[PDB]
Amino acid sequence: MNLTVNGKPSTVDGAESLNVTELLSALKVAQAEYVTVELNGEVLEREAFDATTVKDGDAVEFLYFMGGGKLEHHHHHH
Repeated sequence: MNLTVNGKPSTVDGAESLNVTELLSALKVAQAEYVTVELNGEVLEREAFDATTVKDGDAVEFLYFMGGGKLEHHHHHH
């Protein structure tokens, strides 16, 4: 189904109806409880991801905000 992601006229091969939650998993966000995204401009609330089902011919805007300038620890152990 066709989805304009952040101005990108792209399409996810097939995909039989996906809600905003499934769009978050499709694009794969790590902070599922802190993710901030909108669709066609309208921003989703912490609990609006599930109920809002998305379909062909829509626009999901996925923000990559925040990050960090120092995360060096590395899970190395012998």
